[PDB]
Amino acid sequence: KLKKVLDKLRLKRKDISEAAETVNKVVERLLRRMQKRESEFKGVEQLNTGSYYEHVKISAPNEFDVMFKLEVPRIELQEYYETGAFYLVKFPLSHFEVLSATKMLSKFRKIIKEEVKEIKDIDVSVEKEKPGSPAVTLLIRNPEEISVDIILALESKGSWPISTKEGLPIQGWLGTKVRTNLRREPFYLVPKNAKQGETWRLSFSHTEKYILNNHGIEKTCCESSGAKCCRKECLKLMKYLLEQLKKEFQELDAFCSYHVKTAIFHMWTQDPQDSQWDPRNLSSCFDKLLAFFLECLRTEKLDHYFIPKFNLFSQELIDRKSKEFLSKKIEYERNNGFPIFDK
Amino acid sequence: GPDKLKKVLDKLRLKRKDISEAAETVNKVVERLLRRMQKRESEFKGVEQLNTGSYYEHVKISAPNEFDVMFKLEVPRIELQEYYETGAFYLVKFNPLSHFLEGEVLSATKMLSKFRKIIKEEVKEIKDIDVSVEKEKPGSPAVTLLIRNPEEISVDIILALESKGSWPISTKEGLPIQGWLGTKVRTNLRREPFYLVPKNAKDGNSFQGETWRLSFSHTEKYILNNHGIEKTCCESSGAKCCRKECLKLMKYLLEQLKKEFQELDAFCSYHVKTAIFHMWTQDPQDSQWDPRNLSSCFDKLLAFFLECLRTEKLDHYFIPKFNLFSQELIDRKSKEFLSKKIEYERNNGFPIFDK
DNA sequence: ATCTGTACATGTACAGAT
DNA sequence: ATCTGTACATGTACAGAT
DNA sequence: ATCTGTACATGTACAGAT
DNA sequence: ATCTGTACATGTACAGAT
Ligand SMILES: Nc1nc2c(ncn2[C@H]2C[C@H](O)[C@@H](COP(=O)(O)OP(=O)(O)OP(=O)(O)O)O2)c(=O)[nH]1
Ligand SMILES: Nc1nc2c(ncn2[C@H]2C[C@H](O)[C@@H](COP(=O)(O)OP(=O)(O)OP(=O)(O)O)O2)c(=O)[nH]1
Ligand SMILES: Nc1ncnc2c1ncn2[C@@H]1O[C@H](COP(=O)(O)OP(=O)(O)OP(=O)(O)O)[C@@H](O)[C@H]1O
Ligand SMILES: Nc1ncnc2c1ncn2[C@@H]1O[C@H](COP(=O)(O)OP(=O)(O)OP(=O)(O)O)[C@@H](O)[C@H]1O
Ligand SMILES: [Mg+2]
Ligand SMILES: [Mg+2]
Ligand SMILES: [Zn+2]
Ligand SMILES: [Zn+2]
Repeated sequence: KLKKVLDKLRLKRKDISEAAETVNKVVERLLRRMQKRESEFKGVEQLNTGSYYEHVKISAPNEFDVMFKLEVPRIELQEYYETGAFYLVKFPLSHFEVLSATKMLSKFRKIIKEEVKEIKDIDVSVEKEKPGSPAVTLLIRNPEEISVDIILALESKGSWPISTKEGLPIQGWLGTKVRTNLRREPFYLVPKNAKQGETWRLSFSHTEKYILNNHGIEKTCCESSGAKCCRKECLKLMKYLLEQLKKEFQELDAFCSYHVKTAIFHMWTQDPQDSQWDPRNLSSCFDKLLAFFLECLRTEKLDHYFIPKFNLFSQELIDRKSKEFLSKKIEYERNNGFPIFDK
Repeated sequence: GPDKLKKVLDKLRLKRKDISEAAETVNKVVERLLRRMQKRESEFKGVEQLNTGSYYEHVKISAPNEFDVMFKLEVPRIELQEYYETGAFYLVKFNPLSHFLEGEVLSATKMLSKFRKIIKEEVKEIKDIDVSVEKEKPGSPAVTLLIRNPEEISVDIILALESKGSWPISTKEGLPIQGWLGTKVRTNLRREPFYLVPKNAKDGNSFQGETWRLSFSHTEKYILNNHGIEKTCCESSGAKCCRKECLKLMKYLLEQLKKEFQELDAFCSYHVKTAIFHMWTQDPQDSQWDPRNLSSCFDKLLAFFLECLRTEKLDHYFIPKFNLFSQELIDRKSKEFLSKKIEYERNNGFPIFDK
């Protein structure tokens, strides 16, 4: 049943091969252009992120997320009044004393659009800009559509901002050494605007990737000399439930896969033992993820996993009516054996 | 008994007062020696410090009176030639190391002799501290310092070559931690450098002064401090295990016996450290080292060790074909002697623990 | 004036002390 | 139970060099 | 600075076994 | 029906060379 759905969602080896080689041609050419032409982003480096590099992309390898990260030393940070995730940056990049996210992104966008016009072997265009968003999105066609988000990022090597001090609550699950080591990694700021044009937002995509590929309380979880768990499969199932619902209902435009990812990070913290995610218990595990997600809807509270005071389900971000609509749609699917999984 | 062994561990536990006093002096001497290696003409310029052994693994027992530190030198143009299929011993082939070269071959005893000479000269300029250099012992790398920081303290300075290439093929089937610490940990550990230290034997055999031996002290240190199958083992939000406690008790059994019986000169603490690495591989679950089962965990370690003695087989954990209990290293008479002494302690309530 | 090897500054796991 | 000294990893300042 | 070579993690695919 | 072993594929870390 759920097993059969996961067979449908599993990517095909041939499809993976053909998408990646086209994606990698385009990204390599873009990363070269940021370097060789003496742009203000010389030194930018590639960091692959998101579901495809975390091995939880479902259905088709048709959406790829790539970070172009740039070290900036002396990056004075001021919290955009009390939001937790949004900051103003202060002190080559002289043409952007506040580093305007909008101004930096636009020049980054301009460069990419120029380089895309010279690619003659791949059918690739730049998607119209979505306001406030941090991405430059590419639309590729090998006959099948593939989109690529190029995400500009500032990389800072100082200790993480104080609003994360209580985040990453992995101590009872991945442990204190893993937590201390992860917080010795840099933190990242991404030109996503708040509601304004100068604000950046923290990104922990690199930390989330590590967690996805090192998710057990036992070191051997899902390795060739350990036992499989069903953590990622539950994430896939929940991503699919939301993807299918978002296709149908325009009322759900405010929801995104990151809400499902955040909710399962909390569930993985609540239920740390690998035996609590036995493959034989896939249905129970999926159902308790559903119940926890519904509890977040009812209480209007889904805290950012790295930034606990930042409520992704606040009234300001998602209207109460949207959350009650999603609650009804999920409650219905749950009570009837998920008919939407058969479409 | 659960409570007998707990009281022994209390006797074994180091005191913070002693730790602080010993380490103040040790760090002063070591730093001064590391700095001297970095100046002017020194062939050892660039050498880096790596703290190793039981004190930095937190399994030193009774007193903080013996510290091990590696002075490691990266060497790039490195070709290795195995010494008679022994797995552990190598010739090194290829520059400040020119005066140690014997046409292509890097001489261990020539390099160690200069290293030792520089150290002895620097120790003579120390006025702060009562510290001298111990008479060289055959079979040992190590320049050993005897510090009389009132109480006696030994510091083994080990000269090491550092190579960043892939580990020598004699290790391909060693480090069998896949069912315990896992494949990602194993791959990450084998991406670290490997180390070569002087063999420095006086056997009179061919290549005597040009043979080196592999050292995995850094890997052992990581394993000691990341020893559980669960990542939270012995952490502040995890459960305590008794793995290190079993190591201390077995170390203590051997030290007490070795103090009394010169018949045991061939045995050393590395033998019990190797044995418990195998035991940790055999019983990988943290629940097989519950602190409530300290007695039986200690007993099963004794029994595994006794079987190694009687069958004359204790494979090096990193180099499986190298047998640390071969007849060529330890006489059958020495093994039967230790076996009876261990059997005796085991069956009469460990009276040697009360001495 | 700028560059850089050396060592201070900061943070916290481990484990003894109280 | 909390308090605390050592070891250690990484970031960053600057005297002396260039 | 840039780039290839190597090793093995993470995956999918499928036949034979269970 | 699931498990197991081999073959096939991409992603990622990092040594060494240029
Ligand atoms: N790697 C990475 N990609 C990000 C990050 N934030 C956003 N992205 C990428 C993938 C997202 O689907 C895409 C759009 O970002 P958002 O959905 O947060 O903002 P947008 O302005 O599109 O509107 P929305 O808030 O969803 O209504 O940009 C981040 O922190 N890291
Ligand atoms: N880092 C490191 N130090 C080592 C190694 N082998 C020996 N040492 C050092 C630290 C020890 O306290 C000291 C012991 O010297 P040896 O192991 O050469 O002793 P030997 O075999 O002569 O006699 P033994 O078996 O101990 O009775 O030398 C090694 O592989 N790595
Ligand atoms: N609202 C957000 N807040 C913070 N980080 C986000 C947000 N949306 C996305 N991200 C980060 O960017 C990554 C890529 O975003 P994207 O929307 O492509 O999701 P994903 O994880 O790749 O999953 P999928 O593409 O399969 O829906 C996320 O995995 C996450 O690290
Ligand atoms: N025979 C050996 N073969 C390989 N490595 C060895 C050998 N003897 C010692 N070593 C390495 O050198 C380190 C220091 O040796 P040493 O004899 O001081 O033991 P130790 O583990 O520090 O314990 P203790 O000093 O308390 O007896 C060991 O921990 C080990 O990594
Ligand atoms: Mg994505
Ligand atoms: Mg020692
Ligand atoms: Zn798993
Ligand atoms: Zn433990």
